Amino acid sequence: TQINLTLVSELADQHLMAEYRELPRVFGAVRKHVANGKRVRDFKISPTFILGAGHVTFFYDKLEFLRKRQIELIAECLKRGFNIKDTTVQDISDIPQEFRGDYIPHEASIAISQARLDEKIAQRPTWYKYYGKAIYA
Repeated sequence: TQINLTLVSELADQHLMAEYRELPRVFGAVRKHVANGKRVRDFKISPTFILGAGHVTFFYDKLEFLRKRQIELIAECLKRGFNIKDTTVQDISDIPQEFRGDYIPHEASIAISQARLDEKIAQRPTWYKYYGKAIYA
């Protein structure tokens, strides 16, 4: 799965939908972890936002930043007139306070995230739309 740091409102319709669908899976992985007896202390959580290998684990003690972003991904899907059937944030008050930390990206973290979206696009842009328009060349 992938988590972005960019303004959801600038997300290509396809990126908006995928994130929407994927972000929440982070909540379920942590529920699973906590049911096997794992705590934040048991994970290699990078000090800095990354893309490769420990990308998702990076958000394991940042579920509160994820929750607020979920809220934003739903609002942007309705705003565009997408028919999404899940319009409510996930209740994660059941997860121990330790994993529900916030987060605030540095413009340099964000830039990392923008370039990955940006190069996905340019791969084959006829495949991406913004509010169902092909503005990507």
